[PDB]
Amino acid sequence: MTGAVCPGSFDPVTLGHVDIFERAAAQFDEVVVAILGMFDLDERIAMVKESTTHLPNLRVQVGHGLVVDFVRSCGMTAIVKGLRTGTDFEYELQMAQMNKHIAGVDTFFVATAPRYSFVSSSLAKEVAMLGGDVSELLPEPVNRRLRDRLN
Amino acid sequence: MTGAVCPGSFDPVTLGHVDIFERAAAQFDEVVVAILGMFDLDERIAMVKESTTHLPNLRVQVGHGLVVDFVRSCGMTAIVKGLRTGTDFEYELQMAQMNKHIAGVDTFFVATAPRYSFVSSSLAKEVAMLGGDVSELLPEPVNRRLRDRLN
Amino acid sequence: MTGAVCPGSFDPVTLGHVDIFERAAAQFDEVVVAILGMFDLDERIAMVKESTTHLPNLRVQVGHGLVVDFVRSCGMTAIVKGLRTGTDFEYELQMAQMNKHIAGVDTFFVATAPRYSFVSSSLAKEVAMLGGDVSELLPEPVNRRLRDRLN
Amino acid sequence: MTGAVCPGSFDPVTLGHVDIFERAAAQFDEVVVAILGMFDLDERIAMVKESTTHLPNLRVQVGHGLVVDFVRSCGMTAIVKGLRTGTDFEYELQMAQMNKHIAGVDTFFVATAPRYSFVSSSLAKEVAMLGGDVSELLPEPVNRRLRDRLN
Amino acid sequence: MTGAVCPGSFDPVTLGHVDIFERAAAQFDEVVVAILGMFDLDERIAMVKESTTHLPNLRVQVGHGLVVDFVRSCGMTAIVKGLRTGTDFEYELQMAQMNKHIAGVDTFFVATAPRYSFVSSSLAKEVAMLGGDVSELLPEPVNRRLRDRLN
Amino acid sequence: MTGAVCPGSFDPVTLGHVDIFERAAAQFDEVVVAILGMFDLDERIAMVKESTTHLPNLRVQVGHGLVVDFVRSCGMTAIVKGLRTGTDFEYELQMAQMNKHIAGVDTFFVATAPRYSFVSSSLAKEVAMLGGDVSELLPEPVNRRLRDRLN
Ligand SMILES: O=C(O)c1ccccc1C(=O)c1ccc(C(=O)O)c([N+](=O)[O-])c1
Ligand SMILES: O=C(O)c1ccccc1C(=O)c1ccc(C(=O)O)c([N+](=O)[O-])c1
Ligand SMILES: O=C(O)c1ccccc1C(=O)c1ccc(C(=O)O)c([N+](=O)[O-])c1
Ligand SMILES: O=C(O)c1ccccc1C(=O)c1ccc(C(=O)O)c([N+](=O)[O-])c1
Ligand SMILES: O=C(O)c1ccccc1C(=O)c1ccc(C(=O)O)c([N+](=O)[O-])c1
Ligand SMILES: O=C(O)c1ccccc1C(=O)c1ccc(C(=O)O)c([N+](=O)[O-])c1
Repeated sequence: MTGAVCPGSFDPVTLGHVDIFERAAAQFDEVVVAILGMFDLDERIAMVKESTTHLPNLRVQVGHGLVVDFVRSCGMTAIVKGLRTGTDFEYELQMAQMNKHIAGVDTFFVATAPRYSFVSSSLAKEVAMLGGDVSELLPEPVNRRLRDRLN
Repeated sequence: MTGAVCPGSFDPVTLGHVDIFERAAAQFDEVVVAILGMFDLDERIAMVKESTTHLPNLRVQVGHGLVVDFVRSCGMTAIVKGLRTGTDFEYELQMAQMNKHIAGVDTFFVATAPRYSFVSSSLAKEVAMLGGDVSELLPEPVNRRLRDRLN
Repeated sequence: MTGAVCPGSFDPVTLGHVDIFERAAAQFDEVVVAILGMFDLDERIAMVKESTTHLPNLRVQVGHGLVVDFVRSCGMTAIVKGLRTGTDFEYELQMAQMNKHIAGVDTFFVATAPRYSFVSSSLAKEVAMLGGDVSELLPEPVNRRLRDRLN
Repeated sequence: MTGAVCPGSFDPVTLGHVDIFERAAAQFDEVVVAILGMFDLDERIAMVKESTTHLPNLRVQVGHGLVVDFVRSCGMTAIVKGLRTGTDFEYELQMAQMNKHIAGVDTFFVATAPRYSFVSSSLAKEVAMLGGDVSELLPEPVNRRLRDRLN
Repeated sequence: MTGAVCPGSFDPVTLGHVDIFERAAAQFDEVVVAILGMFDLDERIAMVKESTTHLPNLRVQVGHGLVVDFVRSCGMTAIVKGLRTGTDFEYELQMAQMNKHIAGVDTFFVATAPRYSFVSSSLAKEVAMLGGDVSELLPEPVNRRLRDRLN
Repeated sequence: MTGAVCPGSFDPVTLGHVDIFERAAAQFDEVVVAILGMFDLDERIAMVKESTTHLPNLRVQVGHGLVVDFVRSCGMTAIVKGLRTGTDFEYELQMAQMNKHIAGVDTFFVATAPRYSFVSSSLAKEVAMLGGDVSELLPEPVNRRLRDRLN
């Protein structure tokens, strides 16, 4: 009866994201990854799906419009997202307060695992496009598609 | 089957704390407030209890030793605490990472309601001891005991 | 003989902005709101004017070029702006130091009211464009024009 | 008719503090330095007085109890203080919001001059006690008393 | 046998940048300024060169691709860059951790001199384009080219 | 001819500290660990020594008085320390600027390895005293003495 939505662009999903999914899935009856660029929509979904097969209570959905409308429509009960820094917290803070104001929807933040603290979709992509190896920071389903898109 | 522990000294509990309790209680099957100074242990418990009677799935317990041992002993599944600022986040971040490392216990943070952003037990107490009125920032059960302790 | 300039794009002005105007107007003989996008220039001015009729010592002006040149030309004596977060402070800090260096013009910062901490023109607009209700965060003169522009 | 209180322990006053006093005195009809340890009360007052003789609209007073009660009793209209960092801002933010809540008293912050950014009474004292020369960071009236107290 | 690379766009180089170069050159056998817009490549190089003639162990090079590949190719041993704020630190932190992960290359940060804390290439340019005088914040070789480009 | 001092209380030294020592030793001809409580002086030295035998150009010394006097007396050329967060940076920033002002001594900061980001002597000790296992966060020479001191 509890449910969390983990929203993001996931372009592509990273091992930091999967860590958040696993931790959300352990505390909520259901988790919905809402995908809201380098990869098109279908690629993003497949990469998330392929990376979370070990999470039976998690489902992946494409989202549109406000996250809070997605949460309330799904009958979900909260938003969960990962935080790395105090500056992450301050921007996500404003968004969470706003979401609470407009829809009554709450947001729970989880601290990133230390080993993924410096990993983001954006930085991974910029490094990859310049010839660096980020394969230890991404799930293999992403690594596969990444190599192909840069081959 | 889900359970969150909200730990703190609660000396005294504030309306910011109660806001966190209510939001935890809405997402978890059970919430345990763990009380770990101006008020003695018994006063703190009573004040928390008196302020949370509208929360049927919440219980108040005195705690001792590491929070993570309390969580695992209670068969609880997570720690929940409130955050006001980016500097709060960085100190609580270190603690959460440490707790995750030593016990595998996860921590979910919730952004304070905007109207309670500047309220803390410490600041409330210092202002109260100097003759200021913080009654709109504390539950009435606390206000009652506070007036008595300063009368 | 004292005068503060409150500069910004005010696109649109928010209740957080009006709170700053009121607090500036209480401490300075004169306040000049300098307007420096969703709404054109004329709309922005009218919205500010319509929202500050209760402030007799405040005037609204369109500005061009550096804020400090506007301040010195108006014979004003300081810049006043609102701050919500430590990350706001660091960017505005650099600007204030720069303005002090180049023109000798000082900047006074005021902490946002807690209830408007998460409100900004940008976030209000993004939420509004996606169908969310931000009417409690904006003056009615803005709400009127906003509904019209989204109707 | 405008008036600012600049409160602090001023133990001892630094050139960063005097910079704030000068900037407050330029924008307000009156400035009251409220002194609220290494130096006793009388030394602190004299050092502030001796360092601000070039500020005719500034007076120095010993304060007791809440700053906001001092402000309202003096018929003053605002608190002014200096800020160096984003972490300064977050602690002073909580205090300013609290002061606004309890007494309606507003706080204006001013960014430190870059050359005094790293100067505080505490750090100056610790360095001085260990044999370092901080004379370029303090007014001469303080330097005089400091040498004597360490001779 | 020690060597530091100081990378950046240097568009244009500022006195804050030169301060970093001087401090790097004092601790490392060799310093390589790697230039990676208002000024074209050739102008940027000349401005850096013209501003560092007093630094015999420093050389200026145009760079391409990842900074860490430049470092390893030059047989250099570290990256050095200046930091002004805690928010600078958090973004540069992520980059440094990433660079360490992908290439084993370390990054040493140096705190800006207080008098250049508010100076950046970007802010200097925006102020200059609007008619402000930033000549005390830039080397004369830059000031010369700047006046010409705005004349 | 280059030399860095890594100062601290090292009570006890952690694997985060050793990571900093190794990275300093790779860039400087010589590294001096300056030890400036749970463990007495002799224990601290031995623990540092025992944990750095793989670093031939590093020596351990007890220090007294200002770090900058130690640096200049040793004919060393810089201070090196580790940073974990933006709030670490702001406090260490003030100290570095002060040290630069009083002695001309520069400070180079290094970002902690991600896996040791949450580790500090203080937090390790508090967790250890409460029965938690921090052995993966400390060198074995420290773990040995720690077990003994808690047995
Ligand atoms: O969609 C919203 O709810 C929303 C609300 C206020 C302001 C902007 C937005 C967005 O456009 C948005 C888009 C994607 C994401 C995401 O990460 O998928 C998020 N997000 O905050 O998580 C937000
Ligand atoms: O007890 C611990 O778990 C712990 C772990 C590492 C370091 C210090 C401690 C504490 O002494 C502590 C005491 C009270 C609280 C609380 O707020 O009740 C918390 N707390 O972090 O929530 C922590
Ligand atoms: O105009 C300046 O003074 C200035 C100076 C240095 C760098 C950029 C600028 C701007 O383009 C600017 C534009 C609008 C505003 C505003 O908010 O209206 C502000 N502002 O900082 O307040 C600044
Ligand atoms: O006195 C108060 O107003 C107050 C209010 C809430 C919490 C603590 C206090 C203090 O004990 C205090 C003492 C000295 C100063 C100062 O710097 O002189 C300040 N101060 O914040 O400026 C505050
Ligand atoms: O080039 C990289 O190494 C790199 C790595 C990861 C992500 C982005 C990049 C960049 O595009 C980049 C470009 C210029 C600079 C610079 O300032 O010259 C830097 N820089 O971080 O210093 C980085
Ligand atoms: O000793 C100084 O240089 C100093 C200067 C200004 C203010 C305080 C101090 C200290 O008491 C101090 C003590 C130990 C350490 C350390 O960590 O060993 C450091 N430290 O900053 O590294 C500083």
